[PDB]
Amino acid sequence: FVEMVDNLRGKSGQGYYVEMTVGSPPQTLNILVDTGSSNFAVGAAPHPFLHRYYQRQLSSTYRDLRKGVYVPYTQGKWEGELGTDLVSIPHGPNVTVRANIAAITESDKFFINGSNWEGILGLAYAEIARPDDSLEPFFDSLVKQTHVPNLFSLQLCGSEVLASVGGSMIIGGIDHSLYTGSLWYTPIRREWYYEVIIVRVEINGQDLKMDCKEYNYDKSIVDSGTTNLRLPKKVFEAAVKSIKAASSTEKFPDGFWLGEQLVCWQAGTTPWNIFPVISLYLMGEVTNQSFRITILPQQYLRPVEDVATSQDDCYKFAISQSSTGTVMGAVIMEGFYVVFDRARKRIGFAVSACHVHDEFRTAAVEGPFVTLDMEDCGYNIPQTDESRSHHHH
Ligand SMILES: C[C@]12CCCO[C@@H]1[C@]1(COC(N)=N1)c1cc(-c3cccnc3F)ccc1O2
Ligand code: NI
Repeated sequence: FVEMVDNLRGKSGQGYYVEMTVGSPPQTLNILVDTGSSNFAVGAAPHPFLHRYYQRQLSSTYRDLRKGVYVPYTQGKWEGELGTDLVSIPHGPNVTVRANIAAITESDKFFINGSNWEGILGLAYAEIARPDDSLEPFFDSLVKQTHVPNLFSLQLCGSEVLASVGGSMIIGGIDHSLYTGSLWYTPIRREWYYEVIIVRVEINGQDLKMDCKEYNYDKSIVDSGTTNLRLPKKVFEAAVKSIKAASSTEKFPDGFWLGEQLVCWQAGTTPWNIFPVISLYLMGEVTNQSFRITILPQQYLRPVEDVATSQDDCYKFAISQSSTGTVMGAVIMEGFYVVFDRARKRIGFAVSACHVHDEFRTAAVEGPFVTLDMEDCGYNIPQTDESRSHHHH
């Protein structure tokens, strides 16, 4: 999969994107790679943050579906018109498919100034597609229309402009050059988000000792479309307390722990060793087994270059509170080669050949850990009448 290696780009904290083409003749757009959503949607009208957009009128193969779509979220929305057109990934498989495309005609706090992407590729399942689960997601169409295996894998690699990032999205396979050591699999609990189960959390080798359901309240997901490691309120509080205690030689402002303020050291003198490793134990394929993924401060402290002090190394704390469960975002994924094995309903982790580390510690993937009579760590989201009333024909 040499032709697919190094096909992702982006700016730190602003998402990873892949080049895609839409229409006939092909119109190139940069598309956010998002395992936390399920729509393929592209800017299709002028916007202050867009240099270019999908021009449906220029495409001989465009078909209007005569249906609108409206997608609200916390402090924003995108909306537009549904259609289909021919889509390819220039640095991906040598195939062209007819996919659903949402042509974004209006948005609020969707596009990001300077992110260099013009659309979003939702790689998650139909259950969370808008307007409903009958709108076939891109990857489903790709698999159904081509001989491409039902699997993709992601290797995300972490003064006036933000830092450039790179990575690989390998579609239809696993590239052995992108990882070292063992590849460990956790089950996809349910096909909507890429939902997984965390059975144990340690901070510098010390167990948080919480009821494991707390780790997955109200879900845990693997999400390339979220920058941070996001943790449920109670878990976040325990983690922050433990990390503060380890790094206690340094007294940072409250703003730092909230992700609202940078902390700096003189260039090259960052005391990495005062910050603890964080281990998340994920449910194994075998009932009473787990494996752990371990990340370093190099992953959860994000570099941000400061104009006012360019001779310092400055960092943002990239673990944040969630009210919608654990989110294993770019902070987690940058440690690892992550295999989204849809065919076998499982997610694989191995140490990334590109992860940032030092001479003392490394991001790790280790197992098995067996637990006699393992508890159920999964949370069952209370069923609303809304959800219950839906028929699924
Ligand atoms: C809010 C939605 C539209 C509705 C569905 O969720 C989308 C979301 C939020 O979380 C994920 N997984 N994708 C999303 C993430 C980013 C982003 C921003 C910064 C860095 N990386 C990114 F992916 C930008 C836009 C965006 O749009
Ligand atoms: Ni019915």
